[PDB]
Amino acid sequence: SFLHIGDICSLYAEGSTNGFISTLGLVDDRCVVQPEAGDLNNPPKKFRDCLFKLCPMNRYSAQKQFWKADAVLLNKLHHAADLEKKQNETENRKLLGTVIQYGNVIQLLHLKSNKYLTVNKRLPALLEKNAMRVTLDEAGNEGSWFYIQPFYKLRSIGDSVVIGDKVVLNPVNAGQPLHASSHQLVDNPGCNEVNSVNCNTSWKIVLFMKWSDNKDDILKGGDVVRLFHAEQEKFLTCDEHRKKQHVFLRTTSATSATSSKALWEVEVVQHDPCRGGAGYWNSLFRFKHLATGHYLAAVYSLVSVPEGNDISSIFELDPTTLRGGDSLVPRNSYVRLRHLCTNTWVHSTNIPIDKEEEKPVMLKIGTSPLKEEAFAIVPVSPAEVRDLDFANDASKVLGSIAGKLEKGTITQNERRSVTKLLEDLVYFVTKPNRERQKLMREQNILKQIFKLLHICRLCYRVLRHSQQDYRKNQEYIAKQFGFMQKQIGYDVLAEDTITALLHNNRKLLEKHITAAEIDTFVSLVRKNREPRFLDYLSDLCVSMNKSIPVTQELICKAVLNPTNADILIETKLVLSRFEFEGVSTGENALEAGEDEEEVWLFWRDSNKEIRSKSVRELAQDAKEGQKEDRDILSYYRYQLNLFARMCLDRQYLAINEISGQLDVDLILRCMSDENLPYDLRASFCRLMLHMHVDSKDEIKERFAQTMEFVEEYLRDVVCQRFPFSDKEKNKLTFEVVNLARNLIYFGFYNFSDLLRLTKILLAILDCVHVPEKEDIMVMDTKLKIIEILQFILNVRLDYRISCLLCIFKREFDESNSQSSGALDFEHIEEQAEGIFGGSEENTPLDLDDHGGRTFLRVLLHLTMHDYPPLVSGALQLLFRHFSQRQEVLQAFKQVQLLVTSQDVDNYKQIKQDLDQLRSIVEKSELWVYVKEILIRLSKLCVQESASVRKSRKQQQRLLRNMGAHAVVLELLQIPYEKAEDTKMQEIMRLAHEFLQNFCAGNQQNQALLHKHINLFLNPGILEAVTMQHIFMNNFQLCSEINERVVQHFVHCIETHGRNVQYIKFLQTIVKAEGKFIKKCQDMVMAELVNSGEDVLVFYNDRASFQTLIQMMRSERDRMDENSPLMYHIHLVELLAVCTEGKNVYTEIKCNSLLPLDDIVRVVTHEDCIPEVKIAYINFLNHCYVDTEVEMKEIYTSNHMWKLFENFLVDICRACNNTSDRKHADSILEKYVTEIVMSIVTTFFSSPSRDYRNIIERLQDIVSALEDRLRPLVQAELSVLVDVLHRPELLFPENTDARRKCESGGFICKLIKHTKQLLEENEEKLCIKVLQTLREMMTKDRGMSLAEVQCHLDKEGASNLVIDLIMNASSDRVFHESILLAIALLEGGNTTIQHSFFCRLTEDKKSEKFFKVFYDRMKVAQQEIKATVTVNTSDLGNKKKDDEKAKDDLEMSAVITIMQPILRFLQLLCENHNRDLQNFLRCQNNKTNYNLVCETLQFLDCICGSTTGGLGLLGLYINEKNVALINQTLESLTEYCQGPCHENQNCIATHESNGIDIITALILNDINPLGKKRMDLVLELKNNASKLLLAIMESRHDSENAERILYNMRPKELVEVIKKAYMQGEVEFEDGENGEDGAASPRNVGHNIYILAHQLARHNKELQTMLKPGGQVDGDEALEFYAKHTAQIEIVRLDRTMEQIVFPVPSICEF
Repeated sequence: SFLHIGDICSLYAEGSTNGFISTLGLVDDRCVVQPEAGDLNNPPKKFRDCLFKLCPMNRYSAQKQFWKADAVLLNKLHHAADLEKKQNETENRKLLGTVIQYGNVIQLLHLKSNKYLTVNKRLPALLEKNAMRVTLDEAGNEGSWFYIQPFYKLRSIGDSVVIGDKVVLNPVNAGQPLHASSHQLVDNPGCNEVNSVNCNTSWKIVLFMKWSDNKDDILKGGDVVRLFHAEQEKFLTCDEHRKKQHVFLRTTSATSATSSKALWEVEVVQHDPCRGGAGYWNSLFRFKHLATGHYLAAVYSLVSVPEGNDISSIFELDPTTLRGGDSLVPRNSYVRLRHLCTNTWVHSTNIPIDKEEEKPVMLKIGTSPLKEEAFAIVPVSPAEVRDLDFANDASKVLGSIAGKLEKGTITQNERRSVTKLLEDLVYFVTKPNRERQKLMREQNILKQIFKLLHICRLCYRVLRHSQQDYRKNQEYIAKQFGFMQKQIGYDVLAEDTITALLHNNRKLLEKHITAAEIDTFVSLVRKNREPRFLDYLSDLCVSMNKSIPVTQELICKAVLNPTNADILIETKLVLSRFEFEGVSTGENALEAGEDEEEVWLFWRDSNKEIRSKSVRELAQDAKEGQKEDRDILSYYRYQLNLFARMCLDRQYLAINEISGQLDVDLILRCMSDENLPYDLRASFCRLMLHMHVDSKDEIKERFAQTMEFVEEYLRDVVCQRFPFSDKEKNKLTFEVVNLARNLIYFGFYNFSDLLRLTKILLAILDCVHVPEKEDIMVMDTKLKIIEILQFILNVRLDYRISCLLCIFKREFDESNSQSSGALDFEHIEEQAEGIFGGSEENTPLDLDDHGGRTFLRVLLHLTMHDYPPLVSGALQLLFRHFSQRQEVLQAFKQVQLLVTSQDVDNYKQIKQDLDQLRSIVEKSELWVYVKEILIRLSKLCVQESASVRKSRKQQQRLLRNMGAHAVVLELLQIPYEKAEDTKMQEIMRLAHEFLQNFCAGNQQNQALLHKHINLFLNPGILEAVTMQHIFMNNFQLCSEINERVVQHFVHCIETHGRNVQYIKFLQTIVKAEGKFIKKCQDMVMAELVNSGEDVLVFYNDRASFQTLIQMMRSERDRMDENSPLMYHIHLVELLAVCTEGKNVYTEIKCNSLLPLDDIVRVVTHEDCIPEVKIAYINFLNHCYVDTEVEMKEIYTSNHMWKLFENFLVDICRACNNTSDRKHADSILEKYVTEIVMSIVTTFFSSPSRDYRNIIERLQDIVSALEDRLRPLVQAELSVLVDVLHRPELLFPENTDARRKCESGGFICKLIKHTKQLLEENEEKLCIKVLQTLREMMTKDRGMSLAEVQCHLDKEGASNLVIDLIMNASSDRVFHESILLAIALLEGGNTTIQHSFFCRLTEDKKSEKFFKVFYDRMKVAQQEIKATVTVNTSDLGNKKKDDEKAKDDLEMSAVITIMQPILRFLQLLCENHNRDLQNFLRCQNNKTNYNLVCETLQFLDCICGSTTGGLGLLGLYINEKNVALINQTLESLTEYCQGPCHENQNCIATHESNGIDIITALILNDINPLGKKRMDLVLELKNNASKLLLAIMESRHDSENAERILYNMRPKELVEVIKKAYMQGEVEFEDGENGEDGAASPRNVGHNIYILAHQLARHNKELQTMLKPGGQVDGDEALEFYAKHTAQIEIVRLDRTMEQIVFPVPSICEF
């Protein structure tokens, strides 16, 4: 039965063993067949095990000589094999869609298990009395080729026998026909086994899919996919609920890793149960829960279904999109499904399949009759498939085996296969591949192992392999731990667990063992004589918490010290034991090693813990110092002297000035050490170095010893070979180098000499010069770079340069004063007392309580003061306090810290504890809603809470606010404190500062708010304040204005209903709640009062206002009255923002009365504070109410008292009498009168020592402004010295025997693209930016496009593009600067730049996803950032006439701030303009989300409101808008400059607005005349000239209308051409030959051009057109002074691209 090769077939024995193939599981590997499973008419269930591809054998002898069996010999053997494959694979490729002849024997390989069927002649087959065994080998063998002879007399060998045939395809090698046998097995009973013999039975190929049909890209018959409710971001997911089937979408990671259940098996309808066929459109399809077996069926909801033979199950998927082509669907495609038996498009169902359990993820879902949606097929890795199944059958073997071994001795072949697994498994671990770690504990392996109740360590190795980042699995071995000792008896295998642990697993490990360690160390020191098991334990010593158990151990080791051998003399026979070991001897010299090894780790296991160690550490004896032995002893002895706590003596503008001076070198090393993880990059910064060129006493005695061993390491650096000798010398050095670094640093000193010591360090770090196995080797060099460019750094960064600063004292203006925050040294003496305060502990009873008392006060007394620079050394004082706080005294010392006057800079540093601080809020929240951790955890909480937007952002509360709100709430929802001390509201409420209102930047709050236990309700009552906490807090979580949930949210739970309880009984609750009862309760009337305010927009929406219609305002009358209101008059400006949200959106929902009067008696009955706040709430009131007019007129009989109240709130006095407290007076009148020109617009659409401090301050501002300004430029030229770059390594570093002097750039380039892998690029990235803008400047600040393209030649445009996307996190606040620099050099040479894109488009996929981002940077700048400065501007200064200008002081600094985000978007415009050229470029490739529309909508967003003559005015008349908009008209204009039909059509359309706005501005092009108007004329026109022309340079009909209809055109264009041509022609005092501007005349001329061009087609344009088209009237003969003095004509076109378009006008108009 014939079938092109690579077809897909099954095949089935008939006769006496009528059956077909069957699989052996993945652990067990043996052929068989359950005749009891199915028919040919009735196919078996488990089908995929029995189908496979039409296999041509493949040539492969090379695996086989190679497999029979310097490397070399076998390397060539194995490479032959690999190749052997290749030709097997290219050859075999040739054998595809190839009808194999019968007797064209064809290999056979096992698609599901993926294994070549194998024929084993020499090994006997067991079950047959004397046959040969048949079994699968993936790699295969030669037996594989099964002779394709045929079975029945009709067919024959050499012929492609037909479609479904018996055949006799026997192996010429097994030599037997393929034997089928009645016999059957005992372990997995279904089956009768399989092997070749001269037997008698008969199979017919039962085809599956076809040859051809094996195209991959289309989801094919039985192909994998994942069933995302994409809208629910939720692969549906049907957990077998309650030991039954639940069918349920899972808690929504669009292509991320889901657990196994996410996927499902695929089937397509075929006339035979068994062939299947090619995915297609008219084909329906049906699917099964492979994990379950049962197929989930729609009792009309998606459910489950044990057997897929019923038809209700099936579903028809209309493609989402219409196919141009053949109907075959494609893989991972997406489409809407109507369950076809149900003939009904299933709808996601909002209810849950578990629901009783709090916050549950299994969810109802089912068939929906209604038509209106689709979800993406997510095709899946067949490989991924194969692995999980191995893990299954593995599991199955493993648990089966467990049952045997626990149960009894299993048999020994069992052992073989099960080891062969065990092996095969450890083998499965074989280096980054996190998925594999998942599958196993996920696939009944992990358990099955532990189950199976050293030879044990094969599992154990399999085990600590995955060990990494895996917290939950670690506790099961508490008990098991003792076993290491008994298994340490067996082998050292169990140690690596304890250490892979130790490293990654720190902390939680520390808890359980306790003095249990004492018995595996007594056991082990008694049983490990070389004590190596013991030793892996000592290396485990990590963390401060270790030192303790460590030391008690020392006591028992004092019992253990005996050793029956000698270490002594003290000097003589140690140095002798060292010459004797110095003989490489065996036996004896052998043993010595242990001790030295033993000695080194544990002794350094000592952290910043000396004393017991500085007491253990006697004789700083160091001579035969050996491997840092000596060094850790001058290091623990250095712990005995001078925790060099910080540095940082001073601050103020000084610091920066110098850092400028350091120039790049500072970078070269900071990038050498701080990046250049890669040796290579650190190293060229070392090229920068070789260029550069130009207890004090008693510690100091140890230090002499030191200074030698360094100069010495330099005469060993005279040895260039740091071959191996540098493993030794380099290690030793290394400890000597952090410790010499650390040696200088604890022991530096303030004169020429630890510095002159640096002068030696020059020749050190220079004398310090300076693949395959070489990376492992390079590790040493690599630590030597963190430590050599740390040593280089720590001395280089802050140590370099402290005297020049104050040396230059001499003096200024007044009289010479060479140096030939007040008493900062009493506060840093009290603060070195802070260090000494570091040192102590709680047992010094004498010292512990008494003396230090509370220095907090100086802290408290100097909090307002500019920070001392050693606050990082003040943060020192903090960190210890992480341990505990039983003693109450905590707080008082602990509070000084809360006293701070610089939160942001610190809070960044304070985030340090974020993990530990989140424990301070989880323990602190375990005891809140000793006291200093809940209160200090809240005082922490607010400092960060009152911070930058990036800071709220840094709450980043996936790790873990759902745990700090959900664990905070797990205890603090039931727990609340009555007024007036209470604090759940605080560590929770500081957090929701989402820019201090409104309802934005709180996206993270639906999911943490989403899994929760609600707050109390109904009868009885609960405790104060945290219900209050509760309500304002609910606002901030569900107040995002962008999603429809907020309505269901401000409703879900509390709903409309809340109102009726805020009528009464909360006063009862608050009176029992506190002494100031009224407080929790006027708080509760605010909380009742504010469901409007937060996402007031997102409250109403599609439909929340209609729901409460007729109830809530009628009810709002009920709480209409109050007083004493200070707090509840905050509930009256919160009942007044509350009260401001009532009538805004009620366009169409009113049938009630008297609401305006209530507020009106309220605002008057007011007493207490100055109206300014209640006259801005009452005034804001009168503007919102006066604006609506005719609706307000329907609402009541009259509002006459509201014009006198509006005129008395608007009229007032100096406060309303004489307060005299404001001074930006033209701002206020000003905005108020174009918000009253705005309001005017709204009404028709109606329906001895301090002198040291100060003269120092002054010489610092004068020398400051002088020095800093002048100096930066020459540094920019010397920066430009690196810009020789390629020529610089050739000068001097002239690089002989071909060394690579030129072209240094391209390499450094890739290097830094990798360096930003560090989350902090910091100034480093920015420092790069500066020089690029100065590389435009080799052509400028002094060819530049061979430099622009030179980079682009030597790694260019590509690296920087690929790099611009990290600007999200790193670089948001330089992404602006970054952008500018990139555009400059490139601009003017898009030749270069095409290459850029030319390289870019390639990564088609890797390019395509990325396109959306900038658009949401604009877009994301776009809609918000219009709102921000634009409308406050719109109220434009001062809309009152002209002949104390008081123009608001300092408006410009501010506007510069608001358009910082805007300005990002803006330079963005200029560059978009500069790079563009070819159309493909302009085309915005088939990206994910590439809508030029966003340009039209940000363009359209400050525009926004401006239908007529343009009267944002203010915002129009506002300046930053203009640069932005013109370059958006030149970017936008280079985009339409290509006049793509679909671009011009697209633009006016998708903005649907931007366009029209463009039209209306020029028809009142500015009302404010002047220099600002003049520019408004040139841009308003030349940008409009160019752009309008570009969009209109085409012929269709559809693209012209959307724009012409915008203008009263003939009259707007002809009265604007007579008012602009007239306003413009009349003066004629302009500058001549203005290459530069011609404004009103090449612009107005551009209107004559526009009018001109519209005359291709239509009739309304002939209508505008006959007034140029004729006449003798003056304005049509001025309009004739154009047609003759405008060109009024168009040029001859050969037609570009493909002989296409016709014409457009070219200026030539004398």
